[PDB]
Amino acid sequence: CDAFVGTWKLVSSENFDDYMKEVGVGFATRKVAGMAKPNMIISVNGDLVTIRSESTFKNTEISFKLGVEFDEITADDRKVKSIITLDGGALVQVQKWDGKSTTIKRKRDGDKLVVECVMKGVTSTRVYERA
Amino acid sequence: CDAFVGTWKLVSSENFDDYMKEVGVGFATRKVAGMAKPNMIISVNGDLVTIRSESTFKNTEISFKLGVEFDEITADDRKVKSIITLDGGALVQVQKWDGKSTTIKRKRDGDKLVVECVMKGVTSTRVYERA
Ligand SMILES: CCCCCCCCCCCCCCCC(=O)O
Ligand SMILES: CCCCCCCCCCCCCCCC(=O)O
Repeated sequence: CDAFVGTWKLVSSENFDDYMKEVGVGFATRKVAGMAKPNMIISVNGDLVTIRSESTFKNTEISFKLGVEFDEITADDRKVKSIITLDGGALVQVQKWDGKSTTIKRKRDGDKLVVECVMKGVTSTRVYERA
Repeated sequence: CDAFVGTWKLVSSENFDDYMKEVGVGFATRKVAGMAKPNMIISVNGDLVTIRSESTFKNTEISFKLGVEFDEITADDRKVKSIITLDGGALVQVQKWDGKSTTIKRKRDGDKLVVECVMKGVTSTRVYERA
Protein backbone atom coordinates (compact mmCIF):
# COMPACT_ATOMS: atom_id res chain seq x y z
CA CYS A 1 0.00 0.00 0.00
CA ASP A 2 2.89 2.35 -0.82
CA ALA A 3 0.58 4.64 -2.79
CA PHE A 4 -1.32 5.35 0.44
CA VAL A 5 1.60 6.17 2.72
CA GLY A 6 1.71 9.78 3.85
CA THR A 7 -0.27 12.53 5.52
CA TRP A 8 -3.49 13.60 3.85
CA LYS A 9 -5.73 16.59 4.52
CA LEU A 10 -9.45 16.72 3.85
CA VAL A 11 -10.42 18.96 0.94
CA SER A 12 -14.07 18.08 0.27
CA SER A 13 -16.91 16.06 1.75
CA GLU A 14 -20.20 14.93 0.23
CA ASN A 15 -23.19 13.37 2.04
CA PHE A 16 -21.15 12.69 5.16
CA ASP A 17 -23.87 13.78 7.58
CA ASP A 18 -26.37 11.57 5.76
CA TYR A 19 -23.97 8.64 6.07
CA MET A 20 -23.53 9.23 9.81
CA LYS A 21 -27.34 9.59 10.13
CA GLU A 22 -27.66 6.12 8.52
CA VAL A 23 -24.95 4.69 10.76
CA GLY A 24 -26.90 5.98 13.75
CA VAL A 25 -24.55 8.69 14.98
CA GLY A 26 -26.12 11.17 17.42
CA PHE A 27 -26.78 14.81 16.49
CA ALA A 28 -24.04 16.28 18.70
CA THR A 29 -21.42 13.86 17.44
CA ARG A 30 -22.46 14.51 13.84
CA LYS A 31 -22.04 18.25 14.36
CA VAL A 32 -18.55 17.89 15.84
CA ALA A 33 -17.50 15.44 13.11
CA GLY A 34 -18.72 17.86 10.46
CA MET A 35 -16.67 20.72 11.85
CA ALA A 36 -13.58 18.65 11.91
CA LYS A 37 -11.10 18.75 9.04
CA PRO A 38 -9.01 15.73 10.00
CA ASN A 39 -5.61 14.75 8.73
CA MET A 40 -5.33 11.06 7.66
CA ILE A 41 -1.92 9.50 8.29
CA ILE A 42 -1.14 6.13 6.72
CA SER A 43 2.03 4.18 7.39
CA VAL A 44 3.26 0.60 6.94
CA ASN A 45 5.71 -1.31 9.13
CA GLY A 46 6.23 -4.90 8.04
CA ASP A 47 2.81 -6.43 7.41
CA LEU A 48 1.15 -3.99 9.81
CA VAL A 49 -0.63 -1.03 8.26
CA THR A 50 -1.61 1.89 10.48
CA ILE A 51 -4.31 4.40 9.63
CA ARG A 52 -4.50 7.38 11.95
CA SER A 53 -7.06 10.17 11.85
CA GLU A 54 -6.25 13.33 13.76
CA SER A 55 -8.61 16.15 14.65
CA THR A 56 -8.78 18.81 17.35
CA PHE A 57 -11.36 16.82 19.26
CA LYS A 58 -10.69 13.15 18.49
CA ASN A 59 -7.78 11.09 17.20
CA THR A 60 -8.36 7.52 16.09
CA GLU A 61 -5.82 4.90 15.16
CA ILE A 62 -6.04 1.38 13.83
CA SER A 63 -3.15 -0.99 13.14
CA PHE A 64 -3.94 -4.13 11.20
CA LYS A 65 -2.77 -6.90 8.94
CA LEU A 66 -4.60 -7.00 5.61
CA GLY A 67 -7.04 -9.90 5.74
CA VAL A 68 -7.16 -10.41 9.51
CA GLU A 69 -10.34 -9.42 11.35
CA PHE A 70 -9.74 -7.12 14.30
CA ASP A 71 -11.57 -5.06 16.92
CA GLU A 72 -12.05 -1.36 16.30
CA ILE A 73 -13.60 1.41 18.40
CA THR A 74 -14.90 4.00 15.94
CA ALA A 75 -14.78 7.77 16.47
CA ASP A 76 -18.51 7.72 17.28
CA ASP A 77 -17.76 4.95 19.79
CA ARG A 78 -19.08 1.84 18.10
CA LYS A 79 -17.28 -1.41 18.95
CA VAL A 80 -17.00 -3.12 15.58
CA LYS A 81 -15.24 -6.03 13.92
CA SER A 82 -13.22 -4.76 10.97
CA ILE A 83 -11.50 -6.52 8.09
CA ILE A 84 -9.42 -4.63 5.54
CA THR A 85 -8.28 -6.19 2.26
CA LEU A 86 -6.30 -4.87 -0.72
CA ASP A 87 -8.45 -5.21 -3.84
CA GLY A 88 -7.78 -3.63 -7.21
CA GLY A 89 -5.35 -1.21 -5.64
CA ALA A 90 -7.92 -0.04 -3.10
CA LEU A 91 -8.14 -0.66 0.64
CA VAL A 92 -11.59 -2.12 1.27
CA GLN A 93 -12.79 -2.05 4.87
CA VAL A 94 -15.92 -3.73 6.17
CA GLN A 95 -17.12 -2.97 9.70
CA LYS A 96 -19.69 -5.25 11.31
CA TRP A 97 -21.58 -4.60 14.54
CA ASP A 98 -24.97 -5.67 15.92
CA GLY A 99 -26.02 -7.42 12.72
CA LYS A 100 -25.18 -4.36 10.63
CA SER A 101 -22.34 -3.61 8.25
CA THR A 102 -20.85 -0.67 6.39
CA THR A 103 -18.10 -0.50 3.79
CA ILE A 104 -15.34 2.11 3.68
CA LYS A 105 -13.17 2.15 0.56
CA ARG A 106 -9.93 4.12 0.42
CA LYS A 107 -8.57 4.54 -3.07
CA ARG A 108 -6.24 6.72 -5.10
CA ASP A 109 -7.69 9.05 -7.72
CA GLY A 110 -5.05 11.02 -9.57
CA ASP A 111 -3.02 12.75 -6.88
CA LYS A 112 -5.88 12.50 -4.36
CA LEU A 113 -6.99 9.86 -1.88
CA VAL A 114 -10.75 9.28 -2.00
CA VAL A 115 -12.67 7.66 0.82
CA GLU A 116 -16.12 6.32 0.04
CA CYS A 117 -18.40 5.15 2.83
CA VAL A 118 -21.57 3.18 2.17
CA MET A 119 -24.38 2.42 4.61
CA LYS A 120 -27.65 0.99 3.27
CA GLY A 121 -27.50 2.68 -0.13
CA VAL A 122 -26.35 6.01 1.34
CA THR A 123 -22.92 6.90 -0.03
CA SER A 124 -20.53 9.56 1.28
CA THR A 125 -17.40 10.69 -0.57
CA ARG A 126 -14.52 12.50 1.08
CA VAL A 127 -11.51 13.68 -0.90
CA TYR A 128 -8.04 14.14 0.59
CA GLU A 129 -4.91 15.72 -0.87
CA ARG A 130 -1.34 15.35 0.42
CA ALA A 131 -0.46 17.67 3.27
CA CYS B 1 -51.68 38.43 10.47
CA ASP B 2 -51.32 41.35 8.04
CA ALA B 3 -47.54 41.41 8.56
CA PHE B 4 -47.37 37.92 7.05
CA VAL B 5 -49.44 38.47 3.91
CA GLY B 6 -47.46 38.25 0.70
CA THR B 7 -45.13 36.06 -1.32
CA TRP B 8 -41.83 35.11 0.28
CA LYS B 9 -38.75 33.48 -1.23
CA LEU B 10 -36.27 31.35 0.68
CA VAL B 11 -32.89 33.01 1.19
CA SER B 12 -31.15 30.80 3.76
CA SER B 13 -31.60 27.50 5.56
CA GLU B 14 -29.87 26.11 8.64
CA ASN B 15 -30.05 22.53 10.00
CA PHE B 16 -33.05 21.68 7.81
CA ASP B 17 -31.78 18.23 6.86
CA ASP B 18 -31.13 17.45 10.52
CA TYR B 19 -34.68 18.52 11.36
CA MET B 20 -36.13 16.30 8.62
CA LYS B 21 -33.86 13.45 9.85
CA GLU B 22 -35.42 13.88 13.33
CA VAL B 23 -38.93 14.03 11.88
CA GLY B 24 -38.21 10.73 10.12
CA VAL B 25 -38.17 11.89 6.51
CA GLY B 26 -36.60 9.41 4.07
CA PHE B 27 -33.27 10.08 2.34
CA ALA B 28 -34.75 10.66 -1.14
CA THR B 29 -37.38 13.06 0.14
CA ARG B 30 -34.78 14.94 2.18
CA LYS B 31 -32.62 15.37 -0.92
CA VAL B 32 -35.49 16.73 -3.01
CA ALA B 33 -36.62 19.05 -0.20
CA GLY B 34 -33.09 20.37 0.14
CA MET B 35 -32.84 21.22 -3.55
CA ALA B 36 -36.07 23.07 -3.46
CA LYS B 37 -36.16 26.84 -2.98
CA PRO B 38 -39.88 27.22 -2.32
CA ASN B 39 -41.93 30.37 -2.38
CA MET B 40 -44.22 30.82 0.69
CA ILE B 41 -47.52 32.55 -0.05
CA ILE B 42 -49.65 33.76 2.86
CA SER B 43 -53.10 35.24 2.47
CA VAL B 44 -56.11 35.94 4.70
CA ASN B 45 -59.79 35.87 3.73
CA GLY B 46 -62.13 36.52 6.64
CA ASP B 47 -60.99 34.35 9.55
CA LEU B 48 -59.38 31.84 7.20
CA VAL B 49 -55.62 32.07 6.77
CA THR B 50 -53.98 30.22 3.89
CA ILE B 51 -50.33 29.26 3.78
CA ARG B 52 -49.14 27.90 0.47
CA SER B 53 -45.68 26.55 -0.31
CA GLU B 54 -44.75 26.20 -3.97
CA SER B 55 -41.82 24.31 -5.43
CA THR B 56 -41.03 22.65 -8.75
CA PHE B 57 -41.79 19.24 -7.33
CA LYS B 58 -44.41 19.75 -4.60
CA ASN B 59 -46.94 22.42 -3.69
CA THR B 60 -48.64 22.32 -0.31
CA GLU B 61 -51.52 24.40 0.95
CA ILE B 62 -53.28 24.69 4.26
CA SER B 63 -56.28 26.90 5.06
CA PHE B 64 -57.20 27.27 8.71
CA LYS B 65 -58.82 29.30 11.42
CA LEU B 66 -56.41 30.34 14.18
CA GLY B 67 -57.13 28.15 17.19
CA VAL B 68 -59.05 25.36 15.45
CA GLU B 69 -57.35 21.97 15.10
CA PHE B 70 -57.35 20.64 11.55
CA ASP B 71 -56.01 17.79 9.41
CA GLU B 72 -52.87 18.39 7.38
CA ILE B 73 -50.95 16.20 4.92
CA THR B 74 -47.34 17.36 5.06
CA ALA B 75 -44.99 17.58 2.07
CA ASP B 76 -43.27 14.39 3.27
CA ASP B 77 -46.73 12.78 3.45
CA ARG B 78 -47.43 12.62 7.16
CA LYS B 79 -51.09 12.86 8.17
CA VAL B 80 -50.99 15.18 11.16
CA LYS B 81 -53.32 17.19 13.38
CA SER B 82 -52.28 20.84 13.30
CA ILE B 83 -53.25 23.83 15.42
CA ILE B 84 -51.99 27.33 14.64
CA THR B 85 -52.32 30.21 17.10
CA LEU B 86 -51.22 33.86 17.02
CA ASP B 87 -48.89 34.49 19.96
CA GLY B 88 -46.70 37.53 20.48
CA GLY B 89 -47.06 38.47 16.84
CA ALA B 90 -45.89 35.04 15.69
CA LEU B 91 -47.81 32.18 14.10
CA VAL B 92 -47.16 29.13 16.25
CA GLN B 93 -47.99 25.78 14.68
CA VAL B 94 -47.96 22.45 16.47
CA GLN B 95 -48.27 19.23 14.46
CA LYS B 96 -49.11 16.00 16.25
CA TRP B 97 -48.99 12.50 14.77
CA ASP B 98 -48.41 9.01 16.21
CA GLY B 99 -47.67 10.27 19.71
CA LYS B 100 -45.09 12.74 18.38
CA SER B 101 -45.14 16.50 17.98
CA THR B 102 -43.12 19.24 16.34
CA THR B 103 -43.43 23.01 16.51
CA ILE B 104 -43.11 25.38 13.55
CA LYS B 105 -42.96 29.09 14.35
CA ARG B 106 -43.35 31.73 11.65
CA LYS B 107 -42.32 35.18 12.75
CA ARG B 108 -41.23 38.52 11.37
CA ASP B 109 -37.64 39.65 11.86
CA GLY B 110 -36.95 43.06 10.39
CA ASP B 111 -38.06 42.84 6.76
CA LYS B 112 -37.70 39.04 6.75
CA LEU B 113 -39.99 36.17 7.67
CA VAL B 114 -38.22 33.54 9.77
CA VAL B 115 -39.49 29.99 10.13
CA GLU B 116 -38.15 27.94 13.01
CA CYS B 117 -38.88 24.23 13.23
CA VAL B 118 -38.18 22.20 16.35
CA MET B 119 -38.18 18.43 16.72
CA LYS B 120 -36.75 16.87 19.90
CA GLY B 121 -34.18 19.59 20.57
CA VAL B 122 -33.13 19.81 16.91
CA THR B 123 -33.86 23.30 15.58
CA SER B 124 -33.91 24.42 11.94
CA THR B 125 -34.09 28.06 10.85
CA ARG B 126 -35.16 29.16 7.39
CA VAL B 127 -35.19 32.82 6.39
CA TYR B 128 -37.47 34.27 3.72
CA GLU B 129 -37.50 37.71 2.09
CA ARG B 130 -40.34 39.25 0.07
CA ALA B 131 -40.44 38.19 -3.55
C1 LIG C 1 -16.31 13.71 19.51
C2 LIG C 1 -16.66 13.44 18.05
C3 LIG C 1 -15.43 13.05 17.25
C4 LIG C 1 -15.77 12.70 15.80
C5 LIG C 1 -16.85 11.63 15.73
C6 LIG C 1 -17.08 11.13 14.31
C7 LIG C 1 -18.31 10.25 14.24
C8 LIG C 1 -18.43 9.56 12.90
C9 LIG C 1 -17.29 8.58 12.68
C10 LIG C 1 -17.39 7.94 11.31
C11 LIG C 1 -16.19 7.04 11.04
C12 LIG C 1 -16.21 6.52 9.62
C13 LIG C 1 -16.03 7.65 8.62
C14 LIG C 1 -14.57 7.98 8.38
C15 LIG C 1 -14.45 9.06 7.30
C16 LIG C 1 -13.02 9.30 6.84
O1 LIG C 1 -12.23 8.33 6.76
O2 LIG C 1 -12.69 10.46 6.53
C1 LIG D 1 -41.28 15.18 -3.14
C2 LIG D 1 -40.63 15.91 -1.98
C3 LIG D 1 -41.26 17.29 -1.77
C4 LIG D 1 -40.68 18.01 -0.56
C5 LIG D 1 -40.79 17.16 0.69
C6 LIG D 1 -40.40 17.93 1.94
C7 LIG D 1 -40.29 16.99 3.13
C8 LIG D 1 -40.13 17.75 4.44
C9 LIG D 1 -41.37 18.58 4.76
C10 LIG D 1 -41.17 19.38 6.02
C11 LIG D 1 -42.36 20.29 6.28
C12 LIG D 1 -42.09 21.20 7.46
C13 LIG D 1 -40.97 22.17 7.16
C14 LIG D 1 -41.46 23.42 6.43
C15 LIG D 1 -40.31 24.40 6.24
C16 LIG D 1 -40.75 25.76 5.72
O1 LIG D 1 -41.84 26.23 6.10
O2 LIG D 1 -39.99 26.36 4.94
